[PDB]
Parts: sequence; C-alpha cells; structure tokens
Amino acid sequence: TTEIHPSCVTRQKVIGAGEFGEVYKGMLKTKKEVPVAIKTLKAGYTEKQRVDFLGEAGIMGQFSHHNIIRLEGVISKYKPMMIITEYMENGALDKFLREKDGEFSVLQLVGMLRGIAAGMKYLANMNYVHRDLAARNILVNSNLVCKVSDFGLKIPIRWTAPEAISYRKFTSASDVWSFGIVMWEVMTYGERPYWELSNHEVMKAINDGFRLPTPMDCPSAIYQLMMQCWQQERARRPKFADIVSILDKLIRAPDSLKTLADF
Ligand SMILES: Nc1ncnc2c1ncn2[C@@H]1O[C@H](COP(=O)(O)OP(=O)(O)NP(=O)(O)O)[C@@H](O)[C@H]1O
Repeated sequence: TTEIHPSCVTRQKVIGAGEFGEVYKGMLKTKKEVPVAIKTLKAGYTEKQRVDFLGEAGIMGQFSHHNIIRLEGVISKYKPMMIITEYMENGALDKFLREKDGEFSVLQLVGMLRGIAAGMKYLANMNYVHRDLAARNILVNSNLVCKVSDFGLKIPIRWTAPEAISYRKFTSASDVWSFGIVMWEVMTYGERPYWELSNHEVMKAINDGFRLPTPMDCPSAIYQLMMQCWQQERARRPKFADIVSILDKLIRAPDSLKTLADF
C-alpha cells in the first residue's frame, strides 16, 4: 500500500466510529484535493490492534475495482496512524436505504445490486471469500455506486449460509447466500432479515425449507434470484458471475422488472 504524508491529509469532521478509532471525513492532497474517509488508530492501540488495523488496509490494497472501496493509502510512520479511502457520501447502504425509504426506482435498486454483485465477482475471482457480506458493509456514494467495504481479519448467523454455520465451510457460494440476504435488504429498503426472530428459529426455518418472504413490490426476477441464492445445496446457487449477468439482462430490458412476485 501507499504510505502518505500527514501533511497531505486533513481531517475535518467525525462521521463514525470503528473497531480501532473514530472515522472522519477529510481531504487528501495527492496538485488537486479530493474528499476521503479517514480511519484513525486510537493512541494507545496495542500491537495486536496495530497489526489488525494496518492489515485491513493491506488486504484492501490488493484490490482494484469500481465496486470495491479504494485505498488511497496508509499513515503508519507518524501518529494517529490512518487508513485513507475514497469518500462515500451516502455512507453505509442499509442505513442510507432506511433514510430514503421508497425513494428509489426499482432500476436504481437493481443497479445497486449489480454494483455489489460485480465487486463480489471480482473478490471471488481473486479467491477472496468475504464471509461477512451484508448491506451495512457496503458503502454508497453521491452517484449511488455501491462498493464492498469491510475487509478485515462478529459475523451474524442470519446473513450466513447453513453449511458455513454447521460445518464452518465458508466459500464464495457462502457469500452468494449472503448476497441474497443483501438483495432482500435492498429491496425492503433496509429491513432486518428475519426481523426479531432468534438465531434458533432462523435456522429451524431455513433447514425446514422456509425463506424470507418477498419484499413489497419486488420484481419476480429479483425475488426468484434471491431464492436461487438461498438453495440449501451451494453447488446449485448461482456464482457471482451468473448474478451479474442476470442483473444486467434485467437492467438492459427494464420491463422485465414490471412483473412482481406474489404472496
Ligand atoms: N470510505 C468511507 N466513506 C464514507 N464513509 C465511511 C467510509 N468508511 C467508513 N465510513 C463511515 O464511518 C462509519 C464507521 O466505519 P466502518 O469502520 O467502516 O464501520 P463499522 O466499524 O462497522 N462501525 P459502524 O458502521 O458505525 O457500525 C460507517 O458507518 C460509515 O458511515
């Protein structure tokens, strides 16, 4: 990753709190000044936190893709240590959608999902199994591009594929199950999967052949595709590259989205 000089960064406002310290909006001067998010490492970090902190930047720095958060660079030689990324104005996806409930077209929602899916196709090609794909780990920018975020060395049962739970077998097909749950998150404008059901109920339903119900006004193709992501046998779930392609068909022929799922 790129080491950058404290002089080029200027923190402006706190916009959040992370595992290792507060996160700020700011300005990077690489000439020309550009908004950035800035993750700080609290003074008083342990060695373990230092390594986990810089490590995420390391993992992130191995990626270059439109729908993957871009590491601008780290600050590891001076204090506050920082991780500098592209600024995403609309913040986390689940929270954004909750604030803008019913305010997007079905095409804007599906395009958000194709962005995510694309990023997950990139990750899956790089052999990177995210393990924690969820709408809260997607960030969104002024133009509504959704980027997979949160790469890092805690994972809730109900975003997780049954085989990944019972045998702890995490693959890219595990992530595809999670992506179906994100689809339901996006199409319900940020509702919590399985509402207030307990982890126990949730696994009993899933193993009993029962799935999350169709979101209100959900296109039939979007609902069926999520049901394709929630097949008990992972080998039958679509791969991310199938998902991207199906969502592109749907976007290219938007009248496909006029027919809704029922019941
Ligand atoms: N690149 C970014 N651009 C814009 N906002 C960001 C960026 N990264 C993080 N944030 C914001 O800062 C918050 C905390 O960042 P992050 O560490 O990535 O999430 P977290 O540790 O899971 N904590 P939280 O999201 O508050 O539950 C997020 O909710 C975002 O609102």
